[PDB]
Amino acid sequence: FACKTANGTAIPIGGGSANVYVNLAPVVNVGQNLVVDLSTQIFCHNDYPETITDYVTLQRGSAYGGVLSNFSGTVKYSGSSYPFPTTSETPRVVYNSRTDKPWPVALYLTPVSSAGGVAIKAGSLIAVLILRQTNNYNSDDFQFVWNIYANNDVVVPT
Ligand SMILES: Cc1nc(-c2cnccn2)sc1C(=O)c1cnc(N[C@H]2O[C@H](CO)[C@@H](O)[C@H](O)[C@@H]2O)s1
Ligand code: NI
Repeated sequence: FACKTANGTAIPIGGGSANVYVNLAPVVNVGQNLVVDLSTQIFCHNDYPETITDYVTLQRGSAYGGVLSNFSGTVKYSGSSYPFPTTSETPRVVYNSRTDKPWPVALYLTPVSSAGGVAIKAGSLIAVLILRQTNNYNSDDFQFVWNIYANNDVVVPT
């Protein structure tokens, strides 16, 4: 079991960390959503499904810099939403195949009314999300730590 970003950053078997750079809508209005759909950028696969079945949770998610201070919101993980920053490990997702399969985590962030100026600086860390992979076969428990960075800039217009 390993994972890769869209543009080819790779976290190997056993876990590790990676940076993932994402494009954001340039304007979000107070009352509207800024979506971060990592399921278009983070992909995983079972490396021997013949015998093994891999289980994947979002162990933990945390907000940094801009999103940490001008935004509230949730994280949708497999059809269901949860508070973000996270308060609890999410349910398991089953990684079936040797075929690359999206990590289906997306953030929905709304700006607080005091969000004025540039809410998120470009090139800043906005989120860290810890992918935790166990299985049905041995005692393996590995964290795949993704550091989410912003490409462009987002402003919230007064
Ligand atoms: C499980 C297994 N049986 C093999 C076999 C069976 N019969 C005759 C010859 N050989 S080879 C064989 C194997 O190749 C393995 C392939 N990956 C293995 N472990 C890694 O991948 C698993 C599946 O994604 C993860 O759940 C685990 O955490 C770790 O990352 S063991
Ligand atoms: Ni592989």
